[PDB]
Amino acid sequence: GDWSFLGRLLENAQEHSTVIGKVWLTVLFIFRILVLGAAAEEVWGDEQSDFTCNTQQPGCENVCYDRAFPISHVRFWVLQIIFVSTPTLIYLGHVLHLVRMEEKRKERRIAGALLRTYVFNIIFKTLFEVGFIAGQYFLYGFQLKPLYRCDRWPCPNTVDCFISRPTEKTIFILFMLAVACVSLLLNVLEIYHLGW
Amino acid sequence: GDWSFLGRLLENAQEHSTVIGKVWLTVLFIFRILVLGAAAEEVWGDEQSDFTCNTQQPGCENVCYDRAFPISHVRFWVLQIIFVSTPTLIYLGHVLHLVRMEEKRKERRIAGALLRTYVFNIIFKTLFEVGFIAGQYFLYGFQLKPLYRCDRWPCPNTVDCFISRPTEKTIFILFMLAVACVSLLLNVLEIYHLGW
Repeated sequence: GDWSFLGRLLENAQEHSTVIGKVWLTVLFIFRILVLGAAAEEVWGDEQSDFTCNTQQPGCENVCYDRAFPISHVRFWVLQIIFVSTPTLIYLGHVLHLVRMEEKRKERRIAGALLRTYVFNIIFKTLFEVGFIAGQYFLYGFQLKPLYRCDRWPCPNTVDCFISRPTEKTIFILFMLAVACVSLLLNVLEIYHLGW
Repeated sequence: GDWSFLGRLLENAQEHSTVIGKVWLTVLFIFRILVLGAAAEEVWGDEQSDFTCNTQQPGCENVCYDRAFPISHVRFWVLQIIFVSTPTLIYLGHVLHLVRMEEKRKERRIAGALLRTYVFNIIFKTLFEVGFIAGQYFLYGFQLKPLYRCDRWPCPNTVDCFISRPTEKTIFILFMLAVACVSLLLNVLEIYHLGW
């Protein structure tokens, strides 16, 4: 995963952002992207190769892994990172557009319409963070148990399947939840600093 | 299985038995002992070696075979043959005892006490045949289905196990049932010929 281009754009957003916004971006880079690439990806590397079911039925392990893990937590976190970054890019684009328009007018910061877009950016960021949190909760909860009981065809009756690294995965699930909640708190602080 | 000694004693009983009794003994020799040794034993030879369960659990196939087949049909039929033969041996022993006593008295057939023992022999034969029939019914029924579902520990949850030769085994189950019922009819005819 090469996050270079998103990083380069979000550092530009850092130049035009509030101090709390700069903190939020630093959290995104260090506590989400960096952890994901240095720690979590490895943890989940053997998610299917080390997933085992007590059965001689061909195809059962495939369908049972798929049912247990419709989307890997790491993929979900990648999507979450991209969506919570997107409004920042929208605001930065409006910034660059107004700067280029100003340069043109000359040939021939946060107030006004730019402040309205900034605050909308903070709102959409908040809603997307909340949505991904709640989706993670309703899909997986905040804990991975070692045992998964599977009755999906072709599996005969109910089969016992065993997860790879349930405890380490639970640790990182809770870590990423905490980081997301810190991000929400930062957004709320941005909207209370702007309000005040 | 060497039935030589039982055969030699039951042929003696044939010498002292009624014509219907001789038919009964012939049925025992030809349609039970001979079939058991020439056909059924082979059918059941691979009862456990060819019994298969869809599982990776060590020990599950053992416990599941044991639960499905607490006693093999062939062992049950051996026991049945021996018990339905036993009263015949009792009657023959009473016969030989009275003959030896007569020889002694000389030194120094079916009436009297010998007829009472004969009729008791026919009664116990009938009750034992009925008992083994009903036991077979309550234990296995009169049909072996290919699939046996097993939840006995250590088997995880419910496991699918497959029987060896279910249809051939069902054929021989029904054959042996029919032979037993013919034997019962013969006993009833003995008691109606004696009554008349």
